[PDB]
Amino acid sequence: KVVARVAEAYAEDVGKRVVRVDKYERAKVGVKVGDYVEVKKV
Amino acid sequence: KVVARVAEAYAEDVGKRVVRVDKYERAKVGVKVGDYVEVKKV
Repeated sequence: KVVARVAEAYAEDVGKRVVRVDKYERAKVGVKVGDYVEVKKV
Repeated sequence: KVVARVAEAYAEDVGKRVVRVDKYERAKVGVKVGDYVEVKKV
């Protein structure tokens, strides 16, 4: 399970169904920028 | 399942195991800022 702490979205991203994920979490999940991910509660 | 598009992390967040999620995705997931989430491939 790749788990990260939730931080508030930057204002310009609000309402766009976007999640900001860094290169480390992306590599573990197996995604690139522009891919989609599921977000779920721990 | 709550799904969002991956965007690049802001530089100040890189390496901190943080994901930026807006109030809409947070409400659907059932989390607040400070909570943890799993991120997984769709």
